[PDB]
Amino acid sequence: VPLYKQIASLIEDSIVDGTLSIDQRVPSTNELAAFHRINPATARNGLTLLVEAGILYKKRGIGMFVSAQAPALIRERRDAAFAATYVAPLIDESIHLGFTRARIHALLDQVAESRG
Amino acid sequence: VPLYKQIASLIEDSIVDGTLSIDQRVPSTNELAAFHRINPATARNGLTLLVEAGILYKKRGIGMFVSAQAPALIRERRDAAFAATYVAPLIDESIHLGFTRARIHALLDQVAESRG
Repeated sequence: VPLYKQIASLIEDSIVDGTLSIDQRVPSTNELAAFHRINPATARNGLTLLVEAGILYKKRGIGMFVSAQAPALIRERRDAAFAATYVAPLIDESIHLGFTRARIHALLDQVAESRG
Repeated sequence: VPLYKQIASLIEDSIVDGTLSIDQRVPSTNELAAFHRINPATARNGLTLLVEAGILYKKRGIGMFVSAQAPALIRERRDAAFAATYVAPLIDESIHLGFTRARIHALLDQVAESRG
């Protein structure tokens, strides 16, 4: 995976679990390039990705801050991803095999019980 | 996949979709080894697998027949397989991410609507 994306994702992890709060200062392009030892240009791409995603915003002369709707946008993108990787395949195969909504729900429940 | 299992599975396909009826004669070990050109011993393993699975039974001097509960046993084994490959992963990840039963059902429904 591209580093600029791993960076962005690492930041997203921290805002998803609360480690980074809304409107809190996030390390700048330079601080990331310094700690992790990557090209300032790749760190800036990471943050730029987030900026355009409405996840971060910049305060002139101060730095980058986490946007107030970032925790929502991110929950959204991760739910969509979860669906695409875990739900879609289940649905397409269920249709293919002619299962009913009730039968899928029952199987879900059965498996859920075997766990615990 | 082992041939003796592909054989067994091919037979199961035909009884699952109705092509082969309960108590109907199924090609014997020798007829399979003849049509498909495999070792009679591997064909016999295929059928033996089915015999022990309660899917087929033999009439002395006549041949092999599909058991009356075979269509049930097979539906059962294939549903269990479907669950293990499509439902289990969804459940474990859903637990891991702390999703609710209602949230999973809603996603299932959403995806199902995007299809069609």
